[PDB]
Amino acid sequence: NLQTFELPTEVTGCAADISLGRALIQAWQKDGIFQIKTDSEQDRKTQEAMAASKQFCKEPLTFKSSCVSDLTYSGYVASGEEVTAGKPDFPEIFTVCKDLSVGDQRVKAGWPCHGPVPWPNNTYQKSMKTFMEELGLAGERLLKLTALGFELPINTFTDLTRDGWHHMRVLRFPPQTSTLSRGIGAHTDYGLLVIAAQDDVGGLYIRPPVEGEKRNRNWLPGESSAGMFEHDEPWTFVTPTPGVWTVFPGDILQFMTGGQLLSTPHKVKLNTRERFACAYFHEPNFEASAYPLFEPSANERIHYGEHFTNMFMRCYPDRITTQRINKENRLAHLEDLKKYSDTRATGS
Ligand SMILES: N=C(N)NOCC[C@H](N)C(=O)O
Ligand SMILES: O=C(O)CCC(=O)C(=O)O
Ligand SMILES: [Mn+2]
Repeated sequence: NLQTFELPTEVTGCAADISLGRALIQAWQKDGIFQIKTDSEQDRKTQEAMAASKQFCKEPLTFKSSCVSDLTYSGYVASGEEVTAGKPDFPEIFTVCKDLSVGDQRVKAGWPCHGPVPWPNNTYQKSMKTFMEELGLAGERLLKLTALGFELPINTFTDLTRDGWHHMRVLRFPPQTSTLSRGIGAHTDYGLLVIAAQDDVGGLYIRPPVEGEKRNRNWLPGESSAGMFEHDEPWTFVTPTPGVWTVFPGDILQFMTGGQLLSTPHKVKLNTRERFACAYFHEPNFEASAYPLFEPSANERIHYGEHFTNMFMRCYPDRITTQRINKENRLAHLEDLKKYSDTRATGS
């Protein structure tokens, strides 16, 4: 039985906010996840996004597959196209990253992963953008509360999320039709927070913290978390519950907290019916470097955009986006922009 919290609309640092942050941390440390109650507008926007997803997925495959870009990873992923731990995953997905036109300087400069969302239509665009703006408000509340719970300055995490690389995976899992029940293999997500919504069908499992269990640092190429613990208990079923979003930490929170919080491993099983879900990623700015909060002498850093780019290249080795990154050596640009960017997102 997960804990469910109502968040205040604004987080100011009062005693109630600090107390709530303590409780959020404790729930992550015990269960790996908690639920936040949605209000009528949060719920309406969730349901409108789910409905737009259902209508898009009914479109012909050739049309859905045309919603792709060789500049951004935004757009369609066919069932069986994504790889997790060397094995295909079976949802169809529409990924929404920051929507930047070719008029944006970062796109003109050829920054990896920067480009315009290949929206299927302008009603889908509006529904997803409205939903993601509401999700972002919740992400910022959660980050202020988490800072307060760790006795950190309230803006510790939000200072990294200005123009943050927030993105969302809009998912449809097919019903199980073969002997394979794997929807998505075990993995961890990459940023600060994951805020997710699901329909009534069910299929998400999460792994709580386990005393003494070593957790891979998925930001390191030699410690991918993909596939880890896939067939080992414990796995907690996330029971579909009306009127909530779930929240769990991503890789950046594990790193910054030195493992006081863990990036929650999770996986999806196919069910007897198709299943719609949306997973939202509240992320640092592409140019931000995460750092250990509790070890100021530690020199390790995570360049968030580098982590995102590495992850999406491993997910989609043959996608046109990945091919163009390799063909234009855009990973080298990524090293260049670390030192010669003009955006002012970081540095003097
Ligand atoms: N893309 C995200 N956030 N999740 O998808 C599943 C994990 C991904 N294929 C991986 O190998 O990490
Ligand atoms: O299907 C879900 O509920 C979550 C999916 C997920 O974790 C992801 O797409 O990364
Ligand atoms: Mn995930």
